[PDB]
Amino acid sequence: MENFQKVEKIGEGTYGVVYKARNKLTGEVVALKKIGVPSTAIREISLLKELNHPNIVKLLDVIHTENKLYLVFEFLHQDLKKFMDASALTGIPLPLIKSYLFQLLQGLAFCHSHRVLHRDLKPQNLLINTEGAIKLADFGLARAFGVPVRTYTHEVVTLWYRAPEILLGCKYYSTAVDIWSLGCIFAEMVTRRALFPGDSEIDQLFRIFRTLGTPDEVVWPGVTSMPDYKPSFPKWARQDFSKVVPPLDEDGRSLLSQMLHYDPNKRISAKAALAHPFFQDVTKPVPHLR
Ligand SMILES: O=[N+]([O-])c1cccc(/N=C2/N=CCC(c3cccc(Cn4cncn4)c3)=N2)c1
Repeated sequence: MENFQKVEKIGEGTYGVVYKARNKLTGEVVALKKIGVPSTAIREISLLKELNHPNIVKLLDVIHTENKLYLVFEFLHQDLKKFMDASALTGIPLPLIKSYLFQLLQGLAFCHSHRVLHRDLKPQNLLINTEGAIKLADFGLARAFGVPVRTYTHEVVTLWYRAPEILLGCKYYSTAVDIWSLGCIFAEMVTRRALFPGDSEIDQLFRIFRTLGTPDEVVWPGVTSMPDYKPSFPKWARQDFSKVVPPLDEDGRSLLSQMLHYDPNKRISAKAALAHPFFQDVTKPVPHLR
């Protein structure tokens, strides 16, 4: 595209590559995502340009030229995964963790009220600035194309944040999947280890089952009728969160437990999450950004 100077490759997506670039007119610097895109795709993506929220990475333009689609986004200078690697040694303080989870819930509360889900939340698509904001990136991209097993660079698309209804074959899942992803990310920022690092689908499910208990009709009506449910699934006993996310306080474990309910129908909504006591004292710290 003529209108942009690519200034650097910043990343590789499932769908495409990201370059930092400069609007050759506005001189705005933007993140330029390179993915005749089969055209529900176009309609459903061009739509996101009005799904605007402070904790949503602004989608400034879509440009469809030849067999290429560029998505043009406000540039944020880094992602949650690098910031969390940048704080292995100490971890993100708790007050910043809370503020991020709060901001992310606001993002989701908004998308979800407009019936839009992300479906692929993960630290790599949460972008942070130096003013203590965090935003969700890559919406409607999973609806508009479905998520593949490799990326365009043949890289493995991670299952670590994927809700159990999706892993169980559910075709028609809901805004709850994103709450499950955000729960996994919340536990990961507190402990500095991913919570469920599956390396395949059945490994992902079994790491889930090992921590939260193999699900049954007690905890999740309808689950034994799911498409990839098997009676032969080993029966693991649930485990106490106090062990899973120390040192989260009671209010944060209580909220985590609700974002991780097996039954998407019981899993706390974003709206409800925003009201939980864990946020009574939430403040917006400044990240240490390097
Ligand atoms: O993960 N990054 O490429 C990355 C690193 C550092 C800064 C970055 N800045 C932005 N700013 C706005 C949007 C944006 C972005 C947009 C869509 C998807 C993603 C996630 N992704 C990462 N690689 C491919 N996609 C990031 N990145 C991105």
